[PDB]
Amino acid sequence: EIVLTQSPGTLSLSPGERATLSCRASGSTFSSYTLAWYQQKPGQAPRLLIYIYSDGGRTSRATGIPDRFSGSGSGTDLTLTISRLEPEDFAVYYCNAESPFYDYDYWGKGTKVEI
Repeated sequence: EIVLTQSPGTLSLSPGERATLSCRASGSTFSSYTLAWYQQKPGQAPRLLIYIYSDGGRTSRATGIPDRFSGSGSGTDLTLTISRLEPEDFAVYYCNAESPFYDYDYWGKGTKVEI
């Protein structure tokens, strides 16, 4: 198994401020997975933001993303950084690791980012 730990648990910030979230992998971090940050605006489907290959080495942003989203780490530690909160960025943010073969898919517990 793998454990993901999102940190922080909540975030009470306000427009313009910076937000830095981080996902920690532990357990069998020496397999192949993809570590991804997803955003989930309420009432909407998750959205891939950034991701990185567990064993393969640079991060990528998804298609159609503003610059306010950045990723940094090796792939046992993704950090999503939204630099300057715009209004709609107040959402719930999740990370998962996923085997390319889908024999394992693990999700964090969530990081709520509100005002």
